Amino acid sequence: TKVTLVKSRKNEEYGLRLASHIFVKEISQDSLAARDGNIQEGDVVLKINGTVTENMSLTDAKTLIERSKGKLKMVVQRDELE
Amino acid sequence: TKVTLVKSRKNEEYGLRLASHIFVKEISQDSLAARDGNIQEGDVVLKINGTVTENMSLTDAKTLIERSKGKLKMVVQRDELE
Repeated sequence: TKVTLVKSRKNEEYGLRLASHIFVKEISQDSLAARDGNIQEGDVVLKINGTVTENMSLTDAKTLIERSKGKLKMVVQRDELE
Repeated sequence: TKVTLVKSRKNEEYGLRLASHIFVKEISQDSLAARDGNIQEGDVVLKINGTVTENMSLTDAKTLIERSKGKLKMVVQRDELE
């Protein structure tokens, strides 16, 4: 689907609420994720260490992983209707 | 699905590739989007005026709209799956 708008015809902005999500691009081999068997390639993360990770910058997500002294918590989504 | 990792071994890290996506939280009434009838609540935007916005920061998305002075052509990913 292609979305085409015209910010000239009418004197007004697009007025569209833009947001962002977080997911796992991939997983490294011989890592904690591979051993844990929880994080999968393409997994969508919503919370980390008991904190929401929506509308945040990709950089911030990296920090949450650094803040973790030992145990890292990550809440991902699985149910998406069928 | 709750993911819980436990970092202990010095030669063993999480090794999880983190990424981010972009979507539309909502659309303002009497706006270009509503008038055009292309953008919908929950639309996952991949590109903007010929520029991919994946793995970027929510802030950058705000800038893209600022530079888009005129017609905005974005590409959303859909498959009749809600």
